[PDB]
Parts: sequence; C-alpha cells; structure tokens
Amino acid sequence: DKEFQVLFVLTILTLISGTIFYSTVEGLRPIDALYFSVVTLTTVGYGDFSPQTDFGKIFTILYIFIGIGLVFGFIHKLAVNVQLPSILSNLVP
Amino acid sequence: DKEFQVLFVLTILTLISGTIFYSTVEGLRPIDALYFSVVTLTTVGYGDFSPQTDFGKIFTILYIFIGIGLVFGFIHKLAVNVQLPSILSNLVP
Amino acid sequence: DKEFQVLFVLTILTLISGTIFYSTVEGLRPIDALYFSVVTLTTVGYGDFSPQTDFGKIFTILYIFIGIGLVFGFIHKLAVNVQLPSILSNLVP
Amino acid sequence: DKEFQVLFVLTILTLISGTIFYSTVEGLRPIDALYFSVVTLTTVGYGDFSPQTDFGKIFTILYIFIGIGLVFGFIHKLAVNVQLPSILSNLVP
Ligand SMILES: [Rb+]
Ligand SMILES: [Rb+]
Ligand SMILES: [Rb+]
Repeated sequence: DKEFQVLFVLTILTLISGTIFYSTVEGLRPIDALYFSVVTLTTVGYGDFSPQTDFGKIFTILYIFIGIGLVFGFIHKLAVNVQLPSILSNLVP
Repeated sequence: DKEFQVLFVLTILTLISGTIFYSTVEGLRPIDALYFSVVTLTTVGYGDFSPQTDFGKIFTILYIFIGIGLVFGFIHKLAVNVQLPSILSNLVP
Repeated sequence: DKEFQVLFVLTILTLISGTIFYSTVEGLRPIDALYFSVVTLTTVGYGDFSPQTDFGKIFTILYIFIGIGLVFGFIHKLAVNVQLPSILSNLVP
Repeated sequence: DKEFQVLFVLTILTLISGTIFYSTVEGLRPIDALYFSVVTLTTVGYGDFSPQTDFGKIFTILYIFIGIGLVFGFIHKLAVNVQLPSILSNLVP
C-alpha cells in the first residue's frame, strides 16, 4: 500500500525527467518522449526512437542505470501487492 | 500445477488483448499482433513492429507495465514448476 | 558445479535448436542464426535479424517462452557459482 | 558499501572492454562504443548499433553471457544499497 504508493510516485518522477529531457535535447514530442522513456526503462527498447546526440547518449547511459531498478521495483510490487491479491479475489469460491 | 494453470490462463488473456488491440488500432495482421505482443511483454522488443499511433503508444505504455509482471511470472513458474522437474526426471539413474 | 554443468548443456542444446531452425526456415547463415538465437533469448533483441515468415514468428513465440527461463537460469548460476567465487578469490589479502 | 564498490569497479572494467572492442573491430566512436556496450548489457538493445562483423557477433555472444549478470548485479545493489536508503531518508518525519 504505502510501498506501492512510494514506487508509483518515484516512477512518475523518473518518467517526467525523461519526458522533459528527450523532448528538449532530442527534439521528441512530449508523448514520444514519455513513450520512449518507458520503452527504455522497461528494456523493451524497440529502437523506433533512440538518442542521436552525444548528450542524449550519455544521459541515456545514466538514465538506464538509475531508472531500471526503480521501474522494475514498481512493476514487481504492482504485480505482487496489487495484481496478485486481485487475481486471488476473483478465485475464492 | 494450479499455480501454473492460472498463470497460463492469465497470460493467454493478456496476449489476446494485445492481439485484438494492435490488429485493430495499429492495423497489424492477427498473427503479427500476437507475435508483437509477445515480443513486447517478454521485452525482446525487436522493433520490426512498434506502435505508430498515439493511441498505440499510450496503450503500449500501459500494456507493458501491466503485462510484464504476469508474463515473467508465467515464465518463472513454467521454468520452475514444469521444466525443472522434467529435467531432473531425465537425470535420476 | 553439477548444477552449472547441466545448465550449460541445456543452454547449448537450446541454442543449437535455434541455430538450426533460423538457418533453415529464415535462411540465415549458421553464425547469424546462433547470434540471433542468443540476442533473442537474452532479450537484447537488436532487431538486426527477426523472423520474416509466419513459421518463424510462431516458432519465435514458443522459443522465447521456453528458452528465456533456461538461458537466464544459466546466466544466474554462471554469475553466482562461477563468477562470484572467482572475484572473491581475487580479493582475499 | 564494499559490495557496491566492487560491483561498480567490475562494471566499469566490463564497459571499458566493450568500448575498446567495439571501437576497434566494429569501428565505432569511443562514445558510441560505450553507449552500445551499456545498451547491450542492460538488454535495452535499441539496435541503432549492432555488430556487423563475425568477430563482433561472436564477441557479443560472449560479452552478453559474461556481462549481463554483473551489470544487473550492480543495478540491483545500486538500487538496494544506495537508492533504497536514500529514498527512506527523504521520508522519515
Ligand atoms: Rb530486454
Ligand atoms: Rb530489447
Ligand atoms: Rb530493438
């Protein structure tokens, strides 16, 4: 509950940072930058977007190292502390 | 057993949702949409397919966050509660 | 030791299967098919190669679900039961 | 502390190796090679860069298997032994 709340907030802030950075330095629209930030930190990494500037590459290196742990923490607690009880609730006779 | 059964079903439903969504909104064939849904949620993310519409990008953000935990749960219990005993069975003298 | 040995063998067989499949059905050279099989099951997924046939897409769906757990098992025990002691050995005064 | 210190050093050395290898054999600039090494070992795998030579493909296979465990170890202990207390410190009334 409180754990999930913190991780949601932390995830939102990280994604806001990426949205601002990539829309500014890499010139992406502020939906494409959000989309790209999510595709990056979840490691899906389609490559339809990727940094073309050296500033962007360096930021992306740091963004990945800092952001992956947080994003996957959130995914983990979202699945465990929100999705897992909910699926069980849909089971009990 | 019962755990694996639930996770298979949950995984199938998630993949059906993606198949329907991406075939409709992104115009993919209903084998390409399934393939793309799997490549996305397993985070392989080749990028031979990716959403081109804003609707598709927004759905993909949510689809990844909701679906990755479930898909990797299934992969985990498939490997542990199905593959792991099977490999041991092929070992015992 | 015995654990790592089994996982290496299991990983090799999975990669041989992919090498054979993608060189045959997708027409890749039998170094490109191995390379592509590894890039797939480790989820790096560059997309410089990807299946173009429906046979290839369907196999890839199944290959990912079956193979990821095994490959990451091996990576995990390679890091823990081989790399982790080795790094400690290079430490003790 | 000491754990994180070792993993940072180990991660740096692995990334230096990739930077040297891909700048030499694949002809990348020594910022693009670092960027590509990071995108590879974190499994983001955009594919804006990828090995074009057989030497590069073979090295990449081995680099991924050896490097992923270490890089994700570092990410894990960076998130747990550095980020996790820091976020808690910003919480206590
Ligand atoms: Rb990935
Ligand atoms: Rb990827
Ligand atoms: Rb990719």
